[PDB]
Amino acid sequence: SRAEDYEVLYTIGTRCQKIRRKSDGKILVWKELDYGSMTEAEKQMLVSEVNLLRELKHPNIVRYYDRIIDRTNTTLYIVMEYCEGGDLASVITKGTKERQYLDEEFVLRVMTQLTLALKECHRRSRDLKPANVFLDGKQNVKLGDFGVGTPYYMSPEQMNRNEKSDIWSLGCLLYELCALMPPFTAFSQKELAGKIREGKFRRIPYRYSDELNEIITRMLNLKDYHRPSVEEILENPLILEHHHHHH
Ligand SMILES: CCc1ccsc1-c1cnc(N)c([C@H]2CC[C@H](C(=O)O)CC2)n1
Ligand SMILES: [Cl-]
Ligand SMILES: [Cl-]
Repeated sequence: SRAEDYEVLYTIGTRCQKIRRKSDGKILVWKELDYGSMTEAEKQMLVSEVNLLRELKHPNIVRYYDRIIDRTNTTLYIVMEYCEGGDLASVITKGTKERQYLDEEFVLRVMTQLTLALKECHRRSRDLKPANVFLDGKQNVKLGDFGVGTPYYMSPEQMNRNEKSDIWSLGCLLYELCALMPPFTAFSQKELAGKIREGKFRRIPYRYSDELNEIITRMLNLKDYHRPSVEEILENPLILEHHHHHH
């Protein structure tokens, strides 16, 4: 459609902005992309890429609504859902500061809702990292598209040379949610690789049940074939109706 149909309220991060649709005042978000300096090839990839985004409809995946071309300032806007809770990275960062651990109930919601997101991605065949996981205003958890640093979540196989690879990464993410730090830490990737191949890490804090520790521990198995599948994860007695998405 057209940018004039929306009013920017303010910038979230750098560009992403919270916006209001004029027709009904609905609160949304858009992402600004300046293609002015792109080749025709880069733009064709962009077109198809954006095309695959409109296809994905799922409660646990950030919903995209529209693409908007402003050829005058060579900007493409991708209009999406507003997730008022922000991203999971900030939640973990915050926890670290106030030295306050997250509730097991929140960890179970994230496990449940991200596992369902993964199942969808696999079916239709995204980076499983805290910075790419978003919270809305009704306790729902949503996977985003994006989709120098140390690769904390790289799996043993995807580090030598797989859907069980996603399970490892989810393990790393839930582990980091609980402990406020990743299972494996190191100053260089080589040292990191060293620690991963060993497959050893601390138990998540004792405030968390043995059942939660067990499942996260399984996801962190060195053998992908010992890691639980999406199906096996959701059969876990920990996971209850209220841990799923609600409108
Ligand atoms: C409180 C708003 C906030 C703070 C940190 S992130 C964030 C927010 C809120 N709603 C959103 N829809 C999003 C995005 C960012 C861009 C993203 C992507 O790269 O595709 C989708 C989710 N962030
Ligand atoms: Cl602490
Ligand atoms: Cl501990």
